[PDB]
Amino acid sequence: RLYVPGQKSQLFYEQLKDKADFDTTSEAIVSFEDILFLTPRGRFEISMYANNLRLRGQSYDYKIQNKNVLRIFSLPRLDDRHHLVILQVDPPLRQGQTRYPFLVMQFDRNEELEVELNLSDEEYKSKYEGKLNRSYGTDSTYKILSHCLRGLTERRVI
DNA sequence: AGGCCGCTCAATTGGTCGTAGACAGCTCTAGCACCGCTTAAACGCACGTACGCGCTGTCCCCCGCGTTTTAACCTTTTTGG
Repeated sequence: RLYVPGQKSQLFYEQLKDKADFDTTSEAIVSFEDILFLTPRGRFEISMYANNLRLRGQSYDYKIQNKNVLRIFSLPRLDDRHHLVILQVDPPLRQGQTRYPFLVMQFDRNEELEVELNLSDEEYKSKYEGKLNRSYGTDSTYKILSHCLRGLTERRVI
């Protein structure tokens, strides 16, 4: 871990990415924008891939491997206005010195989202048939997210 | 001693008066009620350190438990032929 002061670390990261020749033209299977987390609290974009989950935030990007997701909880809040989706991750996520073994996402129950998966028809049939839907209709965001997480991590939703 | 009459003073009976307060009716203030707009305050959160607390150490003055100090009682024997 490097600390690069000044307004400079983002340009250094871009230049390191170009020179290290990291895998390019990455095709997220599905993205979810503006998800309000509670632990830690932040508006993260969730991009899902075949082997890994990415959390993009204003100050912190996290890459979680699908194997490191131990458990998925889908729990209604007692306010009857919100729904919690909770990920247990091992090893626990780090933000400086603090660790987050649980990621707590908070959805509105009335929030509906329509999402098409970015998959070829051959790859869908061979790998994801009966695990994921090709298109999700206008259903509650937390249900679509919980099903996508179940299909990609092969973990049971509690 | 024991029981009964007289009395005295304080609670209660009897009767008398004046007003305090109940009742009604009226006014109108202010208390509730809502609505819109502003923004400082609250809040959620992150981060770090200082302070509260558990642990170690030292001292007091009680004590258990022991080794040691010193005294008194018992025992044994007093040449050979």
